[PDB]
Amino acid sequence: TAQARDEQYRNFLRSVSLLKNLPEDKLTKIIDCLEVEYYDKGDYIIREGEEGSTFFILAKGKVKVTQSTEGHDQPQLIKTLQKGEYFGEKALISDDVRSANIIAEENDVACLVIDRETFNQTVGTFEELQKYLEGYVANLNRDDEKRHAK
Ligand SMILES: Nc1nc2c(ncn2[C@@H]2O[C@@H]3COP(=O)(O)O[C@H]3[C@H]2O)c(=O)[nH]1
Ligand SMILES: [Ca+2]
Ligand SMILES: [Ca+2]
Ligand code: NA
Repeated sequence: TAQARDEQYRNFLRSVSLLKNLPEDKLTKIIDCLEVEYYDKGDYIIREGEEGSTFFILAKGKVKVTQSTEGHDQPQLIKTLQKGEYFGEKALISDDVRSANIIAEENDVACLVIDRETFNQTVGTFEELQKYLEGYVANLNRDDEKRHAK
């Protein structure tokens, strides 16, 4: 049933520390509106420099983050992310183009995709969550500065 499917997504999303304290009604909005995208080894989920207005939660598999830096022809490997982590918030919070590539590291990667309106009405409205992601993005900014991102 729909209710059971919803309960399953609820359990997973509550396991994502970012969403652990979100009010039930906002979590429900995410559950109703999320979409799921699958990727295989090497597929670019996000490309650096592109417009983007969606937020991703990694529901299965691993992805790597690459980014163009000074003195390097090719994007450099910054980190990998795994199930339970997230990405894509920076373009929304900063009102910017995508600031790094996100690349599937293995087959059958699955991301929960949340569009801009849902993000703003859920994650952008719960003050505690917005303030947190802002600290997160500011930290990303400092990291970019350190490695001299192009
Ligand atoms: N700028 C930046 N983005 C990062 C870093 N590590 C992970 N990311 C993620 O990569 C994403 C690329 O798209 P975004 O919308 O710019 O949001 C970014 C972050 O979620 C980092 O060190 N710097
Ligand atoms: Ca699931
Ligand atoms: Ca920028
Ligand atoms: Na994360």
